[PDB]
Amino acid sequence: RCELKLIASPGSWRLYSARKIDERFKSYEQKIFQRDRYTCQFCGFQARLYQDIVNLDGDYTNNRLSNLVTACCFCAQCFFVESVGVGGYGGGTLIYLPELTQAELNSLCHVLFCAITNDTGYKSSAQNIYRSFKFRSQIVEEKFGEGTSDPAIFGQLMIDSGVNSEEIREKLFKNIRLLPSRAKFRKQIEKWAASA
Amino acid sequence: RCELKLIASPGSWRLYSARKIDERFKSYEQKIFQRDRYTCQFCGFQARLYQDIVNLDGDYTNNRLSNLVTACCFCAQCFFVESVGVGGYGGGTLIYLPELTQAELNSLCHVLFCAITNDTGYKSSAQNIYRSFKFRSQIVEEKFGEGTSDPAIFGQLMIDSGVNSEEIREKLFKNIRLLPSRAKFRKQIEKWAASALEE
Ligand SMILES: [Zn+2]
Ligand SMILES: [Zn+2]
Repeated sequence: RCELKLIASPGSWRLYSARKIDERFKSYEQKIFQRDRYTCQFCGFQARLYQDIVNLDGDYTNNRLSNLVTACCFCAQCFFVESVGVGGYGGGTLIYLPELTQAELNSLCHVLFCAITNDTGYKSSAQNIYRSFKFRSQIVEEKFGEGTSDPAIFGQLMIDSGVNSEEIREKLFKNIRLLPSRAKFRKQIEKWAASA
Repeated sequence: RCELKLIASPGSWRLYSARKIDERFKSYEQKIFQRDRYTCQFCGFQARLYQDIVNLDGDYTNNRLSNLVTACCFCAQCFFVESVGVGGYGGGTLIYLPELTQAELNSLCHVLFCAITNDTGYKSSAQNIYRSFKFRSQIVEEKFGEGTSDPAIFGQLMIDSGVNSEEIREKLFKNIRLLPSRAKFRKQIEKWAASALEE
């Protein structure tokens, strides 16, 4: 699969949003789901519903097929951390978890949530993990500032303190992951349980 | 819940095993299961099959019901690290995990093996994450000598060194977790993944 990184681009979500509503694109997006078999190119989540498309280069003015790839809503919100929670888009909380990368985290969240709605006895051991990962939101606060566990604030943090190198910006924010909220995605989860 | 902690007791397994094969224990063995609702008191795993009963305080000359708690076999083998692999009991490999407790790693392994047994489209994700933890085994051997990722060797080594107290225990076991091997538990894993369907 491809690579995942927390990105806080300034005015890029405007283009990602304006493109998704632009009906010239609603024919391109039907191609992009099929060329990738409706599978997220980051964690592998495969579902016929509620899939998004993100640019790998970050520039949403270029639209060549080699750039647009499929991504679930858990991974799509990683390209716009500054907007996760703005006007209803996305939902989650930043946590400190070195043991898992971002892709392994999201693909694990799909298994947990699916094993929570489809209560199979494993709903117990699943909630005792999701809340356990949600507990790391305090550690992110004792390391960057009050309320910086909210992705809307942290997005403006890494935007204010401008760091251009994808190397220092990496070592600084190392071991910080975006844990997608179970509540803000209740509709996608339950509809994925049926469509199976 | 309670507090899960890796323990290298001197010979409590020879007592823990000798009790499990006793008829006087099997009588009220059901009461502890009925009390804790067939749920592990360390990682919250619920199942009506292949559950263990351990003593909290590590002493097996005390058997009051207020001490015997229900523990899944993942957490149960953490009270006998020196026996993991001895006599065919349990299985696993010690790894150096930074910020993740044992009770969280155990409950995490349940979810991964349920995605390996019932390959509903998450087997690659479940295997790749499990192999990410089975790699931290070398970090342990780089801090205690060769072959110390094996819990039967690492366990007996620290028994041969005089580790008797409790606060020394927490120091030498700090940020060390016992990752149960999926191969050594396939029988109980499939039994769980099958009897854990919807309705
Ligand atoms: Zn994804
Ligand atoms: Zn347990």
